[PDB]
Amino acid sequence: IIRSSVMEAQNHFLGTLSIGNFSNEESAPVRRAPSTYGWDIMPRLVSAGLWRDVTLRVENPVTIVDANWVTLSVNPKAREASESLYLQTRLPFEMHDKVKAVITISRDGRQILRKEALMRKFANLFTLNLSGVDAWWPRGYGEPALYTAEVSLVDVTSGK
Amino acid sequence: IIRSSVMEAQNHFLGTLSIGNFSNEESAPVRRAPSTYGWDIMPRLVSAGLWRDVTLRVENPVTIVDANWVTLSVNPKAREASESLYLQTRLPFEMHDKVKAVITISRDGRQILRKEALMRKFANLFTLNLSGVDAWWPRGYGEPALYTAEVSLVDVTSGKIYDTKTSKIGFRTVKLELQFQFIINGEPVFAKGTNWVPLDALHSRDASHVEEAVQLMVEMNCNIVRCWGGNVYEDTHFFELCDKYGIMVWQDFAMGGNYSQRDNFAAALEKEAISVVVKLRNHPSLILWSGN
Amino acid sequence: SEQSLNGRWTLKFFPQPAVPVMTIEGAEAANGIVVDAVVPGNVEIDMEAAGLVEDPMVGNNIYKLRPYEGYQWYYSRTFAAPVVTEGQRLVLHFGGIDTFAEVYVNGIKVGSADNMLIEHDYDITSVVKEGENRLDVIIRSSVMEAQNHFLGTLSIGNFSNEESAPVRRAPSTYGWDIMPRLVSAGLWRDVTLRVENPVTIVDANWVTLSVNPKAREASESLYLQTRLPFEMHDKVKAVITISRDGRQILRKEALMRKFANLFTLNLSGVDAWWPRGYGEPALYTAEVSLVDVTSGKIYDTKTSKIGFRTVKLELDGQFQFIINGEPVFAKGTNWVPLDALHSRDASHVEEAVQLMVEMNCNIVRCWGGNVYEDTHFFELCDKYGIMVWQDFAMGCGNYSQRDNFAAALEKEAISVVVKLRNHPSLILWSGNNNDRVSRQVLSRVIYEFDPTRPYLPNHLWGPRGYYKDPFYTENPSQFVSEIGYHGCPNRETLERMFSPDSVNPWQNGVVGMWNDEWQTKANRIYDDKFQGGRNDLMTNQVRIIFGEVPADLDDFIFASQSVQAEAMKFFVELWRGRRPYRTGIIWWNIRDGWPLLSDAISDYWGGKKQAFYYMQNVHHDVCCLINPAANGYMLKVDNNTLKDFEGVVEVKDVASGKQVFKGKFVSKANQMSEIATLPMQKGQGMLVISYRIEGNEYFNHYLYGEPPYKLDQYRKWVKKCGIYEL
Repeated sequence: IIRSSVMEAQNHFLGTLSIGNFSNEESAPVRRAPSTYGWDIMPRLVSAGLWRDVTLRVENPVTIVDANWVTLSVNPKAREASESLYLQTRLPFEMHDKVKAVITISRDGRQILRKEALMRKFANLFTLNLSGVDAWWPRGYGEPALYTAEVSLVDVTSGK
Repeated sequence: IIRSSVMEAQNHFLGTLSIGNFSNEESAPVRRAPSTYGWDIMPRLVSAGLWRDVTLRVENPVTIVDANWVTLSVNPKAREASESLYLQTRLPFEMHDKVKAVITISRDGRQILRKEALMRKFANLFTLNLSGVDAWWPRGYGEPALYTAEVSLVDVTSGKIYDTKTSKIGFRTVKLELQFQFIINGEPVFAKGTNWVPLDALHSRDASHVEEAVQLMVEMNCNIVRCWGGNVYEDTHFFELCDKYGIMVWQDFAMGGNYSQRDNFAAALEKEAISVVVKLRNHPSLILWSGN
Repeated sequence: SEQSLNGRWTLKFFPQPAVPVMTIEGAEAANGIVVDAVVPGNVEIDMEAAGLVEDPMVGNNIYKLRPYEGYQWYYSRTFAAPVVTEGQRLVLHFGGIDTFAEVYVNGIKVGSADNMLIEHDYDITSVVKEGENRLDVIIRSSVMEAQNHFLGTLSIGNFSNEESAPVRRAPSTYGWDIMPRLVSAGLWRDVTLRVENPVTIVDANWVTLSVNPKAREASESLYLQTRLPFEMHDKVKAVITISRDGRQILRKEALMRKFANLFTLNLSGVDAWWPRGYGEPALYTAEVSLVDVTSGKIYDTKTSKIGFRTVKLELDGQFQFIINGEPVFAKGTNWVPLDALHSRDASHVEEAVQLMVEMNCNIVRCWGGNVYEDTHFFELCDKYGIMVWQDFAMGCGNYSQRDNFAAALEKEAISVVVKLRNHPSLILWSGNNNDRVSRQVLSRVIYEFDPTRPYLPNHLWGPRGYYKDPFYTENPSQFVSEIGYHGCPNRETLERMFSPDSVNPWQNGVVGMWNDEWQTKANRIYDDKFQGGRNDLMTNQVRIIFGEVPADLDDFIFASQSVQAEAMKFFVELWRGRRPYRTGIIWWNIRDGWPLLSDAISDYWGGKKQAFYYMQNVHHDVCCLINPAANGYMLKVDNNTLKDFEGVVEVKDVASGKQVFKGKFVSKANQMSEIATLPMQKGQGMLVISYRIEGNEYFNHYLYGEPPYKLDQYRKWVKKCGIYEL
């Protein structure tokens, strides 16, 4: 059950600086795209609705909450790089020491690197020192080299 | 049902810097005038009660929430000035595009400017470029020129007036040059005036002292007054008289003298500071806020 | 009246289900095991007494406690509700709940605890009843509580565990290189019942405004906050008494007109508090009472021992402490956990402080990886004149910038600061650049609740190579706060903490390879098998000084403890010898908190390594020592007092017996004085330093030459020097 976005603005008292800008005063207290209220390059079409996918997801008690990949360093000449993985998971205590993280860097099915490590705590940092990997470049300055990075939480006994 | 102000202070644990000052420790965690607990120029009389008016108000669905008048620029020689109106209203969506804002700047019945605009959103900035208007000065440097500013919300079909807000504003600019100096309308002014203290330990009688007490400053030829932070905030009539008589107002917040750095006191003070600023930011006599 | 709820309780424990148990009903309905428990205590102590776990101090038994990190703990007991008069208050005081618990009194929840490091007081006046009452505490898994939070990138990958970052517990309990992983749980400090009067003292905050030692005067401020019913206003008086041994110094009476008051007390005939060496640790009993003006009935009384001193952190680790106007040279140790099961900390405090008194430390840094020590620790430091540098409880990592963590840290900081701000020994708070925690939350608490002490928003470990390398000898830090060197513990400790087949360290008899139990005692946090690592510091530092690692265990202990003793003594002589530029050295550390292999100089069971005795001889108020010079050496005497002294010094070569120097010296107060240049000796050997001051003999030494030395020759030089045992 969706309400009127425009009428929501009147639940707030605006400060002086929020009045008189090219952005609409209706947009100041709400978290919506400002151009929806009208702009010199967009029509006023406030609209409403479920504008992106709606899904149902089934998760296990052991699940990956977030996989954060970070480049510490890159050496394009040596075709090397150091990539960190900041991994956060949900992990029932009975699953501590009984689950492992399986980390794979690959390129078109060819495995570049595989690292496995036992999950002894819910959050971990894994640093990967990679060889034979090309750097990512914007157009003109080189090739936009990409690599498939995969992480899985695998039971050490059943392989689940 | 009012309870004891003194006993309320024992619901707070005080920091060291709030213990041992001139203002009472009972004053540190409560939003009251510190002078009610006693000072060297005021007795100890905490008191209680409904010390200002109690009214019942009926508002239409279309009503003016706030009319904020701001002097953008002023040209005393050419008798010109740019004034801004930051208008916020309650506006049912059915009344969108069906109400207009009517703005009238007048003086002694003589219309200076009239502007109409269709209300398409609840909040708007209107800019007025006025001609044939004089600037507002403190005493000595010019006349305390005032103009009536009126804003009304009118049904575009029936002409029904849903709300009207009226006040007297002054066209003036104020700057502080920083051990400082005030700059009114681009001219450095010399300040000479008194510190305003509580008009009465029983503050419900303050409103009856205002007229005669401001006259004292008029006969004195004060051009500035500093409202002391140990006192309450004065009501609207005090600032209206300071507008009429060209007396600049230095407004302290109601501090006394160090206070809590924690979240609860900061939320109570922000609530008060927003209420007082919105109430008084349209008076040309007001020139400076101070943390005190 | 205070009534102790300590003693025998009932403890039921069980694995924590996916939905944590939080109600009395859920606790009694769960499948678990019931055993008797002792309060204060730790759940592993009760379990070991019940024969359910094995001694975690021995072998690899620490790893067997791992499953209990996912358990819940249900404490239970009954008490007799005290008599309460109209207006009085009944308070249930917890000195330490570890950690996330729901507290119930007579089926009514009275509080939700969530901080291991501070007290928790609950007003239970209206929920108690006549006859037997019921106290039930239901603790949850601390480790699992971490998964209720989403961590920022900075909180992942540090030496401190990711499980520690969102929770307010001692970081070292999750495992450290000097502490075992032993999360534990329980009521680890006192549980008491307190009756308060409607007229009571909330807080008594003693602040020293000024001190005049020569005139024996001081100005003390009393910031008093009280609860006072209004019909008690102008009818109660405060009775402020400052005394020493019964002899009174001040009696001031003031009529209580408001609930909070600042009383300024200008005192005469009072001596100032000083750290060790710089004077006496003069303390005075400060007593404040609320007394009825008519009946003389005393409603409350707060008594403590205060000290009159001023502290200023003078920046130029480029800083020096200014105590009572004099620049003091700090020498002391870092203070680490006293026990992995912190309910036994109170039983160790007195003997552990005695280690520092005999060492002659004038300062101690309470490491942020540990809990905050209780009041008795600071009372002893006040009594023995040991300055206390207190970290807030955060180890080696980065923390959340969000509101919920800031609120929990603020509440903790207000609690501990108000608790400790009246101890004269306390001299500094430390947060341990855009960080909200260390540059806003903690600094705002010190700003409002302790403007009298400096707040600090240096550490020489590094490669840990030869102790004479320029990493140490040319570090320009005037004040160092961490520096240490490995030393193998005494044989008697090795035989007590290792299995019989694991006392000898060498895996498969290969010198340099450690068996699995020694690896566990590294400490190793998780049971993960590997060779090398932290233990290799012992063999690497032995090989640098003596060429090779001895295979015989006794020879290895002596070689390792000799390298630690020479290195640590060298660091202290290097900072004492380069005054006035060097302002202080806080070394690491004096005592283990668990039977382990470490860089401490005395183990958990009180076994002092050779470093303790070497250090003791370079920690005197006035110490003669030798520092290397351009060509040759330099005999110096360092004075860490405000008094001049005179003496005679003699330096001889131990092997040949030749005299190198003999003469008289004056040691001017609070400075380093150069006595004489000493000519370059040939080859390797040891010089003995003998000096006499006020009819008392003192001994030091200097090892000359360059490594590697021969172990048996160095052992001959020590025995012929006659100072230390072997």
